[PDB]
Amino acid sequence: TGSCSVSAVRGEEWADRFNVTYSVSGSSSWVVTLGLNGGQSVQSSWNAALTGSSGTVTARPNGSGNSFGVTFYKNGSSATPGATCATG
Repeated sequence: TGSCSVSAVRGEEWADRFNVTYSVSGSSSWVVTLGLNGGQSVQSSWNAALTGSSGTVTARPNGSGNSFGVTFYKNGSSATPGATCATG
């Protein structure tokens, strides 16, 4: 019983790539696992550090930001990724 608190909402997108915004309540304990759709990749991010660039990208603590933005390449990907934060 100690999962992280976060939610994935559509974020700022553009055309060939889109950026989603994830809000968090803890942050200091970043350990979410991003589950892309085996195709997109993190092109950039801010308000937090990421670990990986295709498959499982976990967030990391680097200051004090619970909300971080992440870009995702489409190149044929129309599904939005989501941040995981549960124990199971």
